[PDB]
Amino acid sequence: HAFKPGDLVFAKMKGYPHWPARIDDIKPPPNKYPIFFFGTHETAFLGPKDLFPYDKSKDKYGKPNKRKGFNEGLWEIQNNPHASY
Repeated sequence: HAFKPGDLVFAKMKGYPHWPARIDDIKPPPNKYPIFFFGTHETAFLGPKDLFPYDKSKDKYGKPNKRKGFNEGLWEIQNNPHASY
């Protein structure tokens, strides 16, 4: 299926590691989605090339690291992904 509000992902941006995030509701640029980043609580627009479904990718990307907000972000995605941070 296509990405929908509430889908959980690792979202990739230049110079950050694959980051726990979710697809929010709202207008983005075409073919792009509003991404909410767990832990930092920042938003950005990203296309599906940069969006890795959480469940399939967690073994690979769901590891602690020292980037700021990151480990807090792993707790949110796993324990309360739909809350209103």
